[PDB]
Amino acid sequence: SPDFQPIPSFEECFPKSTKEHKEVVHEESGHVLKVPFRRVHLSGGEPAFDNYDTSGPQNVNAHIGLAKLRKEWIDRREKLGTPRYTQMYYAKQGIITEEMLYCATREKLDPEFVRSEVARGRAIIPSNKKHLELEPMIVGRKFLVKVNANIGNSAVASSIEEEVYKVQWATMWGADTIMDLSTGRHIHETREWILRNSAVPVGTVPIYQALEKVDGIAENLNWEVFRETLIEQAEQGVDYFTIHAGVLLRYIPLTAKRLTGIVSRGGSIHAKWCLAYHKENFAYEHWDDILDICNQYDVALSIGDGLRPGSIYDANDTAQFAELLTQGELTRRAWEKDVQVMNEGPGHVPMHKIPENMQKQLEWCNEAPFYTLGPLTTDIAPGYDHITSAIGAANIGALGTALLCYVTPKEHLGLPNRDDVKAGVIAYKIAAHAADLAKQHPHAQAWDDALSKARFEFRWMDQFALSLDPMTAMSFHDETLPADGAKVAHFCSMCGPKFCSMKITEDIRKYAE
Amino acid sequence: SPDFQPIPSFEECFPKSTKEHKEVVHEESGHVLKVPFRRVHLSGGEPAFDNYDTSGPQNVNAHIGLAKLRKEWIDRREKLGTPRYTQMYYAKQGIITEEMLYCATREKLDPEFVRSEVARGRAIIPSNKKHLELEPMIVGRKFLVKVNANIGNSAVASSIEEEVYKVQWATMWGADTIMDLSTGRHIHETREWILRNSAVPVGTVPIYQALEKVDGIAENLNWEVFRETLIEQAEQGVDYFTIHAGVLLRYIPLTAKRLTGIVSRGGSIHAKWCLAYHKENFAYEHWDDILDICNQYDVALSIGDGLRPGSIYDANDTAQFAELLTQGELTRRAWEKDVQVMNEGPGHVPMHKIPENMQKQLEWCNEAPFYTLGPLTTDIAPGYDHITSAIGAANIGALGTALLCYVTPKEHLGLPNRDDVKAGVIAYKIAAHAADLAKQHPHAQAWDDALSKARFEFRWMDQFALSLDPMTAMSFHDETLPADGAKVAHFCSMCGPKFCSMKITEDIRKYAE
Ligand SMILES: Nc1ncnc2c1ncn2[C@@H]1O[C@H](CSCC[C@H](N)C(=O)O)[C@@H](O)[C@H]1O
Ligand SMILES: Nc1ncnc2c1ncn2[C@@H]1O[C@H](CSCC[C@H](N)C(=O)O)[C@@H](O)[C@H]1O
Ligand SMILES: O=P(O)(O)OC[C@H]1O[C@@H](n2ccnc2)[C@H](O)[C@@H]1O
Ligand SMILES: O=P(O)(O)OC[C@H]1O[C@@H](n2ccnc2)[C@H](O)[C@@H]1O
Ligand code: SF4
Ligand code: SF4
Ligand SMILES: [Cl-]
Ligand SMILES: [Cl-]
Ligand SMILES: [Zn+2]
Ligand SMILES: [Zn+2]
Repeated sequence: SPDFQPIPSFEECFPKSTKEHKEVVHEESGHVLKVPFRRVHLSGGEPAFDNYDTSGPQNVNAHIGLAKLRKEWIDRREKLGTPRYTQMYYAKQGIITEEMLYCATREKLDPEFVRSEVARGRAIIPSNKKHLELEPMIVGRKFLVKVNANIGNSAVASSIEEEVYKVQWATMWGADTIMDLSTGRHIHETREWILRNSAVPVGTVPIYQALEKVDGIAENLNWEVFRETLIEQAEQGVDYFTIHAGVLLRYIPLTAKRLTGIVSRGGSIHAKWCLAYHKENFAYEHWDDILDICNQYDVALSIGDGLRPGSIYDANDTAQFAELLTQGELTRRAWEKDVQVMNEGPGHVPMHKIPENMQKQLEWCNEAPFYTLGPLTTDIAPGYDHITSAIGAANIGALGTALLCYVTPKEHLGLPNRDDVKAGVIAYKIAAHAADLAKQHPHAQAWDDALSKARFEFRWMDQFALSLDPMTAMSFHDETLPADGAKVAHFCSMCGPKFCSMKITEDIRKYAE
Repeated sequence: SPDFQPIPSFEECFPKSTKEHKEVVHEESGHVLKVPFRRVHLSGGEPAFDNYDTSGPQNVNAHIGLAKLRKEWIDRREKLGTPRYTQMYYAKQGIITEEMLYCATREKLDPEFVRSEVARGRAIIPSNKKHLELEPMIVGRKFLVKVNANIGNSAVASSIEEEVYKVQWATMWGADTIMDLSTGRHIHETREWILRNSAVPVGTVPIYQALEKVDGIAENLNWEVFRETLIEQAEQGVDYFTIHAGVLLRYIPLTAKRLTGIVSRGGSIHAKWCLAYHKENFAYEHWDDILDICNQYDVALSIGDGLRPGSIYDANDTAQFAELLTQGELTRRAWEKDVQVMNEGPGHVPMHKIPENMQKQLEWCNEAPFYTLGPLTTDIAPGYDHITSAIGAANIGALGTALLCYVTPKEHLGLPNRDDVKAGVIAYKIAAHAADLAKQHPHAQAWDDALSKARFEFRWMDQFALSLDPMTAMSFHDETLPADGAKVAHFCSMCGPKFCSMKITEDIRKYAE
């Protein structure tokens, strides 16, 4: 029994907000779905503003875990009987599942549209039938751009208590998925506590634990070890697996002249094994067997980019695109077995090289959802790689990337702590939303408009309440003007009362009456 | 005599770096120029890495001020005699000045190319002949993307001591220009201390002090008051003036349906005056008289964007582009009198609307340098507008914007302090450099490559030394691994020794021998 400690409350993080749920009925089953959202309560006759909410159920004892909200859905489908358990299988049969309706409601889009996007491979709903605690969400270019937060220990740092805190904290600030990338002690146990306490999808990179199972000797990996690890993780409820099946033996020499070589953790492990034996990647060789596992649980496959560029110098090189071509082949093969797929992308990429990345992925991978690590647009600022990569992530998101893997201020430096997790999630929520606006995604600008209206009207508390991080905005304002009266003042300390342009506009318009 | 206190030393901010100067001779005059740069001293047989340096002369008593390095240049040109004193006038005569050669050396480009860019109006060298302390720099699309830091007091906050600290601090971290936007007490005096202690160009918005001269009553402004303010500021050495001469009477009603109205400080002041009298903007009316002042000192004109959008809702609206059209007219008129010009741009602009901004400016303003405030790509994150705008600034910089006005974490909330100044400069140096890479600017990637080589080779101290903010990178790494031995370890706490991909690549390549 770990010594779990609670994260700050929803109310402390989001003053004037309440957690709400929209109730809808899944017509085929009669199941009632409670789809979460938040409501920001405003002043001055403004209607309350409703926003997305990933924070999940609050104040739940981590020793007990979250309610198993999906239980009746899974039980009913098992009793009906089915050859495959994936959302893509159901979508292709013409079935709108509870998960699809839940996502449609959450996205304010039609359930049939969700079904269509899943059936055609252009969106995924990562939702292992063993992750009963999950509040379903959808990843795809036609939907809100989503953010992943990476957490997990290393052999050098952290603990079970701290990782559970970090999952709850990441989702509080807007993480849409998390991955447990633990490479230290207690891998299985850490992940069990996380899954039972995570309302968002949980991904892993199974080769990390496989390498642990063989005591860090990559040469002792093989398909059988890996297969056992896949089953173990699937049984716990992992919703998606990153698998570097595109790191082919013949692609490894393409990296010999790179400045930063192979920077992918899983990719480097596969490359070492391949070179040791001069054999083809065992995950590639056994792709069909991996698909058979995924079909029984609905584990989505996130096809890794083990040959992603780790420096600006290496961006968009032959190695990177050789792997992308193979990811497309693997994607099409997975779809033949109705397995949900997304593709992992770069990396360190300068801005002028970003469009080529999207163009090639959309074509070669038949519009499967893309999932990028940034990209970082420059190598010059370790300590600020949440900013160097927010630029790339926003750009590639605007071009169609569906899931943005965050990058924290600790990238290239060390394991992120709870503060770094928050900073990364905030930076990535900015990038994702900026991308939603650039895509003219329906109703995305309503958020900006509500905050800007509060800004123009000097409804300061409303402005703070509507923001991504209300207490930061409020505290920053109060550093110079802390008095209650200033929360209704028609200026702040930047310009002062006589130089505030919005107050001058106010008088300008008043005189125009 | 203010109680000036020193900023942290160059050595504390940039370990392993030295300040250096490249000596070149201005052939026409025989004047010897000492053009600053920094040198980062590296290990492992790497050559030292030379980078740009805006920090200026160090450890100089602010009561005494910087050396008047340009004195002999100005004195010689006065003795030769000239009708106009601007770099554009000299460039059009076919003269390569000390300023042009200094900039060429600093940019590693040909002096004739600098002259050509200035003569054609596509670059400016803001360099008032009364700012003798200035180390010349150039702003233009063909050059490194530059960053401006805004400082100054308000009626509500700050002091002379703190503003001088902030100028030295901003330039330490990479600010290429600063503006003294003081709207409180001691405007003249604050600016005098800043100019005498600033090695970078100093800009102002003269209407702010003009409004102060009439006790905050905009209706008591007029050309004469404004003219007196221009002369006062020019005499001190201000290198450029933001003047909102494109805020025309007939454009003001175009803002009536805006969500956030007129958010420009100077623009709102001009609009109030125009509406009060139903008269044309006096700065527009007296444009020719402003040009006559600028020609005697070489003050560059930064044509304001008083109708810039202050919310995503207002982006790229009729008001904004009406003003842009007028900025082009004003630009061409200024060039007829050989006055150097840049144009100010937005603002709050979603990413998909950024290209239109650049396309219109390049055409309508005949490729004059563009100077943007961001743009902010979303309104949702006050407290993090250095990040929301770094995205926009990088994008618009990649498309050709020459000067990026920073935005600090205090934007929309209060007056930035010294910490916020650093944060804004860092974010903007990232955006500017990312833009340099996207433009494939010569030798820009050498910086990224040097840091990435140090990263791959586990030369940790070199990696930190090469970064934008060495002590942040070092401290962050040391939070988990503080021991000296870890500075040569082939891993960090993110992956640990057995999962470090670069170490695995290392072994992979070693085995390949
Ligand atoms: N335990 C953990 N917690 C948080 N992020 C992790 C993590 N383990 C791995 N990651 C993420 O996975 C990455 C792989 S290790 C280094 C990756 C390299 N910088 C690159 O460009 O790809 C880390 O940088 C981090 O982004
Ligand atoms: N004294 C000062 N110190 C630092 N920045 C200042 C400043 N005075 C003005 N500024 C800058 O000038 C801006 C004008 S006031 C508000 C501008 C508004 N947010 C907009 O979108 O245009 C400030 O937001 C800040 O960016
Ligand atoms: O094992 P590697 O380094 O490839 O993966 C590290 C992390 O990076 C994420 N990622 C995303 C895109 N490319 C990589 C991936 O999902 C996992 O979270
Ligand atoms: O008076 P206004 O608000 O226009 O200008 C505020 C600041 O913003 C800068 N700016 C840059 C582009 N548009 C505006 C301008 O140079 C000055 O630093
Ligand atoms: S004083 Fe300036 S920064 Fe503050 S609310 Fe008014 S316009 Fe915005
Ligand atoms: S351990 Fe991981 S994060 Fe640290 S240097 Fe190695 S690859 Fe980079
Ligand atoms: Cl690294
Ligand atoms: Cl504001
Ligand atoms: Zn990296
Ligand atoms: Zn603004």
